Amino acid sequence: DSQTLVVKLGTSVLTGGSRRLNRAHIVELVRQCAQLHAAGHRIVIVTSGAIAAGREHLGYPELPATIASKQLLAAVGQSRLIQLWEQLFSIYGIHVGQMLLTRADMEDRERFLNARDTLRALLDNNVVPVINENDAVATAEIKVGDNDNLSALAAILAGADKLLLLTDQKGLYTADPRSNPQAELIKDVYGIDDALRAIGGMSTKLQAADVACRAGIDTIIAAGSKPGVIGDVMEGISVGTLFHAQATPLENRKRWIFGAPPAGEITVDEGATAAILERGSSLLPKGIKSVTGNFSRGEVIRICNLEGRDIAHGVSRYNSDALRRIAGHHSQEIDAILGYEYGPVAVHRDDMITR
Amino acid sequence: DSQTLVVKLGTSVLTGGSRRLNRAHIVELVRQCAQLHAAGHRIVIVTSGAIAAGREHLGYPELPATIASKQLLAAVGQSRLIQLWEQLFSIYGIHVGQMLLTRADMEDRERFLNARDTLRALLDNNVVPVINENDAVATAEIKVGDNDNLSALAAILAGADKLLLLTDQKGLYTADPRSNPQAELIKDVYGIDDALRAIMSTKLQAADVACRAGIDTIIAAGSKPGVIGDVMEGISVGTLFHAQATPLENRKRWIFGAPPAGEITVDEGATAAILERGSSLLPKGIKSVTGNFSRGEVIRICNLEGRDIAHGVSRYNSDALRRIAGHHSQEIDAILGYEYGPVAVHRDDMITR
Amino acid sequence: DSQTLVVKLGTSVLTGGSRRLNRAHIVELVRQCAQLHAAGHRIVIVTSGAIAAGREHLGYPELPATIASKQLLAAVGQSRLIQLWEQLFSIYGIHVGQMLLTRADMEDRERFLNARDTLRALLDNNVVPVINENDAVATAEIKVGDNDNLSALAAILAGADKLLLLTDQKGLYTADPRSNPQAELIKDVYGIDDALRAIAGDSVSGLGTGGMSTKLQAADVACRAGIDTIIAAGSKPGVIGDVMEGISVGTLFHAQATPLENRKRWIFGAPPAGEITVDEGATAAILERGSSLLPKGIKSVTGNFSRGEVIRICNLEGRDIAHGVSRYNSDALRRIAGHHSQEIDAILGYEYGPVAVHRDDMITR
Amino acid sequence: DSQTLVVKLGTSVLTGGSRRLNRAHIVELVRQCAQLHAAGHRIVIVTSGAIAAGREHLGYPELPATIASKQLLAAVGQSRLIQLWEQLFSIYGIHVGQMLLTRADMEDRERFLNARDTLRALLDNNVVPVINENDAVATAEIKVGDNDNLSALAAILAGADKLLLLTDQKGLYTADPRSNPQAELIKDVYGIDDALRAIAGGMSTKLQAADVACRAGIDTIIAAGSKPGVIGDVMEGISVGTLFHAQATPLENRKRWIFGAPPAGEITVDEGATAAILERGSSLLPKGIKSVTGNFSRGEVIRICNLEGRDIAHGVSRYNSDALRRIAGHHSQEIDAILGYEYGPVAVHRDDMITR
Ligand SMILES: N[C@@H](CCC(=O)O)C(=O)O
Ligand SMILES: N[C@@H](CCC(=O)O)C(=O)O
Ligand SMILES: N[C@@H](CCC(=O)O)C(=O)O
Ligand SMILES: N[C@@H](CCC(=O)O)C(=O)O
Ligand SMILES: N[C@@H](CCC(=O)O)C(=O)O
Ligand SMILES: N[C@@H](CCC(=O)O)C(=O)O
Ligand SMILES: [Cl-]
Ligand SMILES: [Cl-]
Ligand SMILES: [Cl-]
Ligand SMILES: [Cl-]
Ligand SMILES: [Cl-]
Ligand SMILES: [Cl-]
Ligand SMILES: [Cl-]
Ligand SMILES: [Cl-]
Ligand SMILES: [Cl-]
Ligand SMILES: [Cl-]
Ligand SMILES: [Cl-]
Ligand SMILES: [Mg+2]
Ligand SMILES: [Mg+2]
Ligand SMILES: [Mg+2]
Repeated sequence: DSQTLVVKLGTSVLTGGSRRLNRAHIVELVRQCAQLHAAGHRIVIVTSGAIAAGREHLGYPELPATIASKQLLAAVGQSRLIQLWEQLFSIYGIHVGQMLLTRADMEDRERFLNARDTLRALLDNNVVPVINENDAVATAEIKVGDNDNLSALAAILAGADKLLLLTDQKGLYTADPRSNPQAELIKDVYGIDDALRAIGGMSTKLQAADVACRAGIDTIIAAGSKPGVIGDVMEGISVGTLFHAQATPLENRKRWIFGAPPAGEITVDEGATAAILERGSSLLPKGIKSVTGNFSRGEVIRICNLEGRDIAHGVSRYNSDALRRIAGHHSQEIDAILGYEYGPVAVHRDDMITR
Repeated sequence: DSQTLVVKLGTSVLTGGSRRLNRAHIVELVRQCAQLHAAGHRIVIVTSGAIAAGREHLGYPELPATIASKQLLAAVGQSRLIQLWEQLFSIYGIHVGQMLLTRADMEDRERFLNARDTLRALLDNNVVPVINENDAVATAEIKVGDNDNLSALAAILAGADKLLLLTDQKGLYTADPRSNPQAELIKDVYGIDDALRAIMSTKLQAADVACRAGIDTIIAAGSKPGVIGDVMEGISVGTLFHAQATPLENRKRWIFGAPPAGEITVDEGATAAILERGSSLLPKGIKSVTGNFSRGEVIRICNLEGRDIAHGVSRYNSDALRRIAGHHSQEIDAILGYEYGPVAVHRDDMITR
Repeated sequence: DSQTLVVKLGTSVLTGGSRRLNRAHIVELVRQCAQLHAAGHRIVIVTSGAIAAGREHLGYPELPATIASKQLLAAVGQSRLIQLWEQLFSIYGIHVGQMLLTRADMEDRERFLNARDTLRALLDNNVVPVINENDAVATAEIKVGDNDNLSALAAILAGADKLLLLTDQKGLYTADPRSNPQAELIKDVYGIDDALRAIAGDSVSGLGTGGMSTKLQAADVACRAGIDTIIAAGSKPGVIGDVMEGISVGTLFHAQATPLENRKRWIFGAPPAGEITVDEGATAAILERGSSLLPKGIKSVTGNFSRGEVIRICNLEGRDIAHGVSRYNSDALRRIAGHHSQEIDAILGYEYGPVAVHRDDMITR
Repeated sequence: DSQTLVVKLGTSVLTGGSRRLNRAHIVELVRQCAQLHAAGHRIVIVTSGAIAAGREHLGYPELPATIASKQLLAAVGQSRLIQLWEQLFSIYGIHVGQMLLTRADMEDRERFLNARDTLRALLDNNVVPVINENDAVATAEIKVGDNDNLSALAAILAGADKLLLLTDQKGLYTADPRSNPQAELIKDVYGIDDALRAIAGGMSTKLQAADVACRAGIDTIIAAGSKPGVIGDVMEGISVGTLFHAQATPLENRKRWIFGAPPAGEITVDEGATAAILERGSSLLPKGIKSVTGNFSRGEVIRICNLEGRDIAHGVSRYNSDALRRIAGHHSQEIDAILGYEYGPVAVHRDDMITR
């Protein structure tokens, strides 16, 4: 009966397409969450518009074009956002909790699980988590990039049944509907390639839908201004574009790796790229061609092919220095080379997420 | 003329020694701060009371004794807490920005300088930064542990002239005013020494760190009228820990905030070299290594007693160090097949004590 | 195109039938009003819940059962109420102005016209008036008594096109729903009469609702003044919009074919400044033939009052048959009571026409 | 031990001299009250600045110069004001109740006692009454006129020990201080007389309030709101601005309500009767009545004027207006024969009259 739904709210929806947060639009979406919340459902908000809110409350000032100017706006803005959410949800006697996070908080299993328990604990006590990127205290490197992908990670953390991306249009279209009249809303997508047939605004949404679906979470893109949208999505009623989740989803045991930020990279053979992508094999040091960055065993890493194309992320069995030394060698050689040995495999397939 | 002050406010100050946040108490401090802000000074708040505000708001709910329970109260509580600070400051037409951080945000130079640039940017546009530990989202390993230490780090990050630790008593006394019936208030201190660490424990660490980065730091009572304004004028108001004559190289102040990635046990001969003569650690003297860590990450250095003598940037990864531990420097390349100089931890990337 | 609607929200609507104000319920109704306000319609709120807001805010204290305990709760609770309204309307970018009144504010034409001009001026500047009884500062004598009757008087003062009474039930049935399964909601009413009051009373069981009795008095007042008035369930989705559109949502008490002269609509709002007991024949004249009261038929006079003031006309049984403007002072009515109109000047020395209360300064029933 | 105080704050004090309400200046004074409230004392607030608040909240709109404009601003503003007081007071965990009144609420003994009982009930339950003139709903004829005079009446209603009129200067000076740097402050004042009325014109309403309140036995003070700890110092009786001293033996409680009544009509009175009223404290006989103005009934409060046109007394009329004209100028034995009825010999008894 009861379900867990992550709702992502873009800046356009929160402002109604303006430079000022629109408390009428927001209160109406809050009402819908309370409606479900009271029915025994578990609601997780992922909010944007912090920087937007910062500009407004600071009266739209002139600030240099630097990382730090965005961060100061987020610091001021995130404060104003959370005040808004806590207040509007208090109309319905619902409490909220502020969680700000980045990829850095999902770099170990242990830190991912810490975030999970918190998020669960809130929901277990009828508190609606309000999630946002920690924009005020984060470098570019450790950031998720956007709240679309963040929401897919929050869905993974929350154990969501559905993920709802509310946005400035009805869903995913075949062509751009603004320029082409023959453009048509796509009702259902059965795997992200089934969608990049026809289908720049929509890029990070498809990435989010890919991640969530692979983790077994249905994901829907719809218009926030659509009346009763959040309820109807809970009931499985067609409402925008439904990205149907993967039938046999990727092992929970390694879904946390979606959220990690790579600690370094490894370039790899054609034969090794083939083995990973064609057969889901483990990476052996045989096929390693170069190793970049300084990283320890247990850290997550990127695996690139020789054209610089990112092919997988995974947990590295050896440190960066050692990889360089066993690179190109057979597994039996490892012990002779390093003086130690942690198995025949540089990255194991059970600690790898492909693509 | 214009000065930057960091003001740390602990839960006892904020609650007034009660259980609920005391908005009458807090607004009087906000007022004092606004007074300095309007005179051109640069105020930074370091707030506690997130978890306190969380239980209050939730109605003192029965929860399991677990880290998640402490983090859920903080999640709710920091929301309640930042809302208080924003509202009370708008009375005096002053804005706040919320900065939540842990040691993990000061593990690189890059990340430490990012926070610094954000903090200063706020101050440049007259916004009062309200800083706190990111309790809601943090494992124990990356937590600073306390806002006394956090405020010292905030001071370094903010290029503060003064750090003000407001507390529930007059300051740092000799023995104790309760126990020994004369035990006076220590007006001034010149370097925290072990005889001074014999006698608040966390407040001394924070003072020590602030003083070594060259920041005058004061422990005073939050309920002393006009305390904040006084401290800014340099008026004797409690206990003043004087800043170190020649402060620690700005070049390496970030290391104060990095969480150690692992630990090294070191010779009695190399313990001497590090502390006495300020020398770089050579593998020669390493006895044991702990944890997975890469080159570039900050680590702990322990004497054979198990005592923390230094924090520094490791030149070699953890596996390397175990292989070159207890060898001469020229042995390195033969042992590893690579080399990153003769030194395990350079004194230029090290902090003593 | 644009209309003026007065919405009356009783305590149970505001609380959702609890002892605590229910902001989810209220904000939902603000939303509906903001919608109308954005579309250029002029909305007036008549709010209850002031005393209830007070108990809630003060933690349900034990207080003596006195007039002053109700008034302290009303002071504390009205402060809270007007906050709530203000804050909620601000979500939709709408301003509210507070107006507290009693019948005393409507005892003159002058003070009635003052209350009117202020209400009109708020509306002309797109401010929503939030009207209540001044329960914190009032004796029982100058009070209206209930906000249903206050809302009728508001609708008059605003020049409202419709009056909407939101309540805790669908609103006025043809029979008791529990006693009769075919009992249906009464859709239309063309004038309130005795028979209807009896239906309304037999439809609620127990010590019949003095409380719906007041809603019918409000509806009579409004209807006579040419204002359609509707009783409906506050918790009905879309109700306020549907009422503005003319959609059948509860019970529609139709305005009077030819309404009572605007000229004297303010008399509804005045608190009588004394009474006059009247003949059998003068009762007939007043009620059956819309005649003026002559001193001839006055049997007894009560209280101290002046010419120009409004007073109650009682029939011999004790029933209040009319309210109207007294042409003479009370002391003068005693001296001319029982005498013909040519004797007035010989009796008093002065004169003010032949009539104790004129039919054009009188509201019957 | 535990006294009752009425702090009156004018628009100037609330706005710090500006056209916006200064919440920093106001929270400072709220705090000074809460300190006494916590100490067992009973605090009443009389607040101006409702129209000030309306103009600000409405974004300073151009409105026609009419009474409906002032009233609409007061409706909007009175809502804004009471939020403020409630919110700022809740910082100190103190509740407020809103009381809005006019002279019409003090025209009977009955309505006056009702007010008093409510104001006493609030205070008894530790609630700070925030009082203002009901500007949104009131014709000019029933308004008090200004919050200074209203605060005196609140002081009477609340049964206060001290009345504090916070304003934007040190207190009452020997002359206007903005026009004179040779004008000293006045520390103490023992009864207001016509000579002092001259020396006060805007400060004119503060003397009227002080007068009313002192005759009711309430010490009243004019001090500067900006002055630090001024509220606390006043409660201690520390000299802080100008202290108007309470009448040694104050006007009967039995008839203090007459101060707050709005005159229903007026009576022009003789030269001799003026003397009998003002010098010898007599009851007004019809003998001395010269002319009567307005319609009024018996039991209503009216104004008595001397042959110049000055207000010499306020009092409860025994006969109605149509009658008082008929019996004016005649002896008392003649009343029943003229009117046909009687109500004693006296037009206005001295036990339902307040002089001056
Ligand atoms: N961190 C951004 C979110 C924008 C997005 O990812 O869509 C903000 O709150 O402004
Ligand atoms: N299959 C090998 C590829 C290297 C090769 O083909 O030699 C690997 O897993 O690395
Ligand atoms: N970070 C803690 C305060 C820790 C301390 O008391 O120093 C909090 O927000 O409650
Ligand atoms: N005046 C009452 C409401 C009376 C009624 O609804 O009839 C109140 O505000 O509590
Ligand atoms: N029609 C008369 C009736 C008086 C009488 O019956 O004597 C009146 O209006 O008073
Ligand atoms: N009643 C006025 C104040 C008048 C005065 O200060 O005397 C107001 O609310 O603005
Ligand atoms: Cl699953
Ligand atoms: Cl819905
Ligand atoms: Cl595992
Ligand atoms: Cl605010
Ligand atoms: Cl320096
Ligand atoms: Cl100070
Ligand atoms: Cl009409
Ligand atoms: Cl609707
Ligand atoms: Cl005199
Ligand atoms: Cl007395
Ligand atoms: Cl003080
Ligand atoms: Mg790294
Ligand atoms: Mg690590
Ligand atoms: Mg029945």
